[PDB]
Amino acid sequence: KIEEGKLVIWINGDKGYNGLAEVGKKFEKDTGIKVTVEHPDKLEEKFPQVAATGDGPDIIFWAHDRFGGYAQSGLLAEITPDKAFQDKLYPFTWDAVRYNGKLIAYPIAVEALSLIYNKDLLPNPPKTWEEIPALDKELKAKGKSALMFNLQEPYFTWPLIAADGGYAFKYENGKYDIKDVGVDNAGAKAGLTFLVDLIKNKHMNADTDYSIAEAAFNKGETAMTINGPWAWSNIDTSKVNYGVTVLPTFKGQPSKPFVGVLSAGINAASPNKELAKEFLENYLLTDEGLEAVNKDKPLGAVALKSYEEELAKDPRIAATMENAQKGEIMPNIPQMSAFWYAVRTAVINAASGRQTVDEALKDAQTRITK
Ligand SMILES: OC[C@H]1O[C@H](O[C@H]2[C@H](O)[C@@H](O)[C@@H](O[C@H]3[C@H](O)[C@@H](O)[C@@H](O)O[C@@H]3CO)O[C@@H]2CO)[C@H](O)[C@@H](O)[C@@H]1O
Repeated sequence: KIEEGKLVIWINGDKGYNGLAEVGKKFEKDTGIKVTVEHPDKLEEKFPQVAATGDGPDIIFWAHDRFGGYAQSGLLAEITPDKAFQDKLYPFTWDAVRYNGKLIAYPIAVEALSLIYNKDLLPNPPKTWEEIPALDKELKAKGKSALMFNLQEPYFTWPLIAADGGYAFKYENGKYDIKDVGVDNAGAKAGLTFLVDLIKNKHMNADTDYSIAEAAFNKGETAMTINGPWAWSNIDTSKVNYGVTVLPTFKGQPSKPFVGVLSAGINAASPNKELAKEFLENYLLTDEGLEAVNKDKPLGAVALKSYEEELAKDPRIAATMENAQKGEIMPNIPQMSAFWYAVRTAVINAASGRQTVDEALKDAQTRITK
């Protein structure tokens, strides 16, 4: 029971929803159908709930990791573009949105986390995680901190856990093995232990969330933060003189971020599939439609080769790609939501001291593997 003749879009509150709304605004100025863009809370958990009932949005935007679960549950329409359109996008990006060899979403942008630093407070960013505790001791003396980032969402902590060997699911033939999980190996335990230690040594606080880390850096009280492209618009308005670069190394290895592909899916239950398709392929996925969204909140490296060509010149995009290169594309299997929930509890229990690192990762491994 969705109302034909309109488009309702769901996008996360951290993305350029006002720019998206302008893209729909000239969709309608030229097609008569109104597009309404919403950013509900926890949309990613709500979608499967109402979509199930034959409700929800026409189009849902999220990183590709949640899409194999939606596809398995029968909530998404298979998209079928065409080889000329497919050719306009980087091939690895359509691979991120293939579920059982079928395409189930349009790729939009490639996101990777980077190290953001205040050049006025730290002209040369550190190359290693290991020098962060000494750096904090000097800034603290001057009333500032070396680094603050969201500790509440496992997405932010995974690059460090993965650096020395942690992994989610082993990719074995061209299949992910759901029984071979790397959350409790020596690599994962070494990274999580370094994090807990920064905490126990008062270099970071266990409660820092997205808001606190973002205000701390935007106000100049912390020299560095770890975030994605979407955060740049707020740093620009704060006028901090910042740099975006490669994440620090841990035990000599590159921090390895999970790479996300912002994707747009069509609810299986919509009577507007062709309008949806119109909208995504001919309006949004254009240099003009992507530019409009990007002005609002930067998208990262886009999937459309044409526009990415324009963006690649920006050192912030170059740093984005370099960290994506060092990282791994997330799986899109249904089990990714179980993985994230288990790791989220493990990290909060370890950081808060409610469990040791070993008991926290062992419980997570257990939980993910049944
Ligand atoms: O931790 C519980 C949380 O896990 C799952 O969320 C993950 C997202 O699915 C995954 O894409 C990633 O999300 C980041 C987005 O990709 C990024 O664009 C930006 O919005 O930040 C997000 C992190 O806040 O990582 C999270 C895990 O942290 C699951 O889908 C959620 O329902 C669940 O609440």
